[PDB]
Amino acid sequence: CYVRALFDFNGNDEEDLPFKKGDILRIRDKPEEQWWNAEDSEGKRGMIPVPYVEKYG
Repeated sequence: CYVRALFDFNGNDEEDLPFKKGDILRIRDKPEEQWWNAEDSEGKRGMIPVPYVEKYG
C-alpha cells in the first residue's frame, strides 16, 4: 500500500504530490494509469507518478 518515488519533485502545479528521489508514498487510489492518489510522509494525499514511483506495499 505504498510506492517508492525514485524521482524528486517539490513544487506546486496541479497539487501533484511532491517528494524526493527515494521517497515513499502510500497509494490508496489508482484512478489514472500513471497518476495515482497516494499519501506523503505526513498523510497528505496527492497525485503520485507511477512511472516515477515503484510498487512497494
